[PDB]
Amino acid sequence: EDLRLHLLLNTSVTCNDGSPAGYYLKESRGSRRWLLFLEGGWYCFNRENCDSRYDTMRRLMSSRDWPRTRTGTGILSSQPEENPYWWNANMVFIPYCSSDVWSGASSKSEKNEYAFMGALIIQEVVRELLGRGLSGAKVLLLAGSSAGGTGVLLNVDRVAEQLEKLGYPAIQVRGLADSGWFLDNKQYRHPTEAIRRGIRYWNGVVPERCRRQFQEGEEWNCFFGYKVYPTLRSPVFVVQWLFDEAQLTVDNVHVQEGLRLYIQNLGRELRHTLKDVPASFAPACLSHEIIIRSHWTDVQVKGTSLPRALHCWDRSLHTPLKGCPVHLVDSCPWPHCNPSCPT
Ligand SMILES: O=c1[nH]nc2ccc(Sc3ccc(Cl)c(Cl)c3)nn12
Repeated sequence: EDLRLHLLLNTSVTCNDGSPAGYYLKESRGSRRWLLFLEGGWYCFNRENCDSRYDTMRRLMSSRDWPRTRTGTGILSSQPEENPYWWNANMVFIPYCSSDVWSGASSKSEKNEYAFMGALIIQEVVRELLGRGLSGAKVLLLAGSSAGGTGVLLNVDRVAEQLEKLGYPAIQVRGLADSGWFLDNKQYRHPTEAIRRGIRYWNGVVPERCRRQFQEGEEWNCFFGYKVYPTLRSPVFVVQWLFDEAQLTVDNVHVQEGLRLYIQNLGRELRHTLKDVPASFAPACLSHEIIIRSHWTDVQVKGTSLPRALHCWDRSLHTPLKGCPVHLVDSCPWPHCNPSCPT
């Protein structure tokens, strides 16, 4: 239980119910690497939907019951055996308590039952960390899984801009988006409406260049990785299972020819969206498993693990590298055609 909770000193930056947001921190003095990880957990998009989430998913909406510590696992582990990539980094876990895919900038008020402050939570965590050693960082890697992976795409450039404006131009801000790269595709049997409604409910914010492309009312487009990614300036590494379980759930896939063709086309479409993403890791697996898994080291694409690919990405950011690839997308067309897929 090695990351310690800090509730935000600015108590106006709040979780959904007005309780303070916060972050869990394990410092590694001497390391100039900082990993800020955004937790996932879907979202809620209206009063009634959020009320239900408050009853049975309250930790995603409130800090009142948070534990004082959390153990870092996977990419947040400090043990080299568990985390070959960044075991010596300063570790930050930012709990998801805003239910807004990290996009919100609205307070609880006379007219708002809930606060949706995800974008402000990230900014305030960054600001408070600067006084705790982040001012000396060389790399700030903003990582996240699921809704937190989409949150990386929505926020990485805003963090880069925030640090520049605060006077820290030497800190290199980068993103790692895990399991947050979705397709606005046709369902197999019959989400974009929910995001469209959520955005209005949350006063949700999207990256400026993407906003300017899609214009008013169409900001939901920027929640889809393949549309927002090309607009981003910060280096972003994309991790995405080709057959992500949450993608299949929203596609209402739970094998006959029609479903076989559907699943094969989904993998082909996902692979196509990653062709021009030079730092990516996309195994041909059906999984919801994420990079804070203790066994995240086990999967390989073309013989290269994700910790290796991330290390090669670090080297690339110091012309492709001999034996150290960064673009790793499976080409085989069916779940678990990669033998290293999670069981
Ligand atoms: O936290 C988890 N686990 N699985 C999922 C799936 C989607 C989401 S939020 C989201 C993100 C992007 C898009 Cl384009 C849309 Cl429509 C919704 N969060 N999430």
